[PDB]
Amino acid sequence: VLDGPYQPTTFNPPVDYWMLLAPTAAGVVVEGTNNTDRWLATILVEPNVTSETRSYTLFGTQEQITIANASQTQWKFIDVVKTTQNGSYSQYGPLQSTPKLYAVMKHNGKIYTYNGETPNVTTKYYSTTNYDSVNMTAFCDFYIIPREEESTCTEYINNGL
Ligand SMILES: CO[C@]1(C(=O)O)C[C@H](O)[C@@H](NC(=O)CO)[C@H]([C@H](O)[C@H](O)CO)O1
Repeated sequence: VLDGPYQPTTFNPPVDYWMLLAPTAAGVVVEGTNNTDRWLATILVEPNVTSETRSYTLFGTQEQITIANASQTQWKFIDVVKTTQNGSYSQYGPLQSTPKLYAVMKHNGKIYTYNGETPNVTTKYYSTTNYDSVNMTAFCDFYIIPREEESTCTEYINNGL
């Protein structure tokens, strides 16, 4: 019944569907923009990292970002966001994860991602103009899950495939 895995690509996902991402290596997991007031890129950070500046390619250009992960044993998924073309990148609420899975959804004028610490995750959102036409670039294999089945996606985030 599980819909995937799909290979890395750029496409325009339907609204009200979770794109469940299964990265294997540290680094950029997925990116999305409306080209006007919202840019979002999720970075997967290794367990146990003291504050350091790193370089990432985001939307095809090199960017310097200060990263940390206080967890000894858990991964850290960080959404790096800007709200204008030339604006600086900011970080908001992470997901600390054992299973190494993440998800993103276009819903109700916003982009939603998962949040908190496995195995007790929640969701968070970012208001996004023209939310429905946002193209997403996946840099790893992914699956597609309807919002109606959100509880299944939440189980995967919490517990793995
Ligand atoms: C304007 O308010 C909001 C938004 O509706 O967007 C509320 C939302 O909870 C918040 N999300 C979080 O803090 C997620 O951790 C979001 C966020 O600060 C900005 O979108 C960042 O650019 O701002």
